Amino acid sequence: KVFGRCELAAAMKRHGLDNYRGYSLGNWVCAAKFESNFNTQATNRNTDGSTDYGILQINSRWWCNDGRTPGSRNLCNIPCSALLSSDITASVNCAKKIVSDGNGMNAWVAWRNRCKGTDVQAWIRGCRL
Ligand SMILES: [Cl-]
Ligand SMILES: [Cl-]
Ligand code: NA
Ligand SMILES: [Ru+3]
Repeated sequence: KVFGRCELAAAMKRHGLDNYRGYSLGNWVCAAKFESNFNTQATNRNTDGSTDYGILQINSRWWCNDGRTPGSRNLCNIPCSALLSSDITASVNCAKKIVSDGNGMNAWVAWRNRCKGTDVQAWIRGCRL
């Protein structure tokens, strides 16, 4: 599923991301924009042999099991394929754990390089929430 900008903002709020660990909703939306272009089915292979999955490109090195990432952890306790679903629950639940683990949203390098410090509120501007 490719979400609409406002459609995702709403979905994210419904699923509890708005201000989760102090990160306003626009942060989450901007991160999803640059990680996956709002496509739940986005996958990208990392040079280390891990893969990133879904709307927030969650990595199989630490967070989900894909069965082909040597020496890796599955800290969110899910198959990485659950992160590709048109239902964002597993993505959101896992993102809450990731953002809680110490570095905040800096875990998402596109967030750090492309969203952090910007007018992230523009990403939710106009949306019925
Ligand atoms: Cl594995
Ligand atoms: Cl933080
Ligand atoms: Na893994
Ligand atoms: Ru503004």
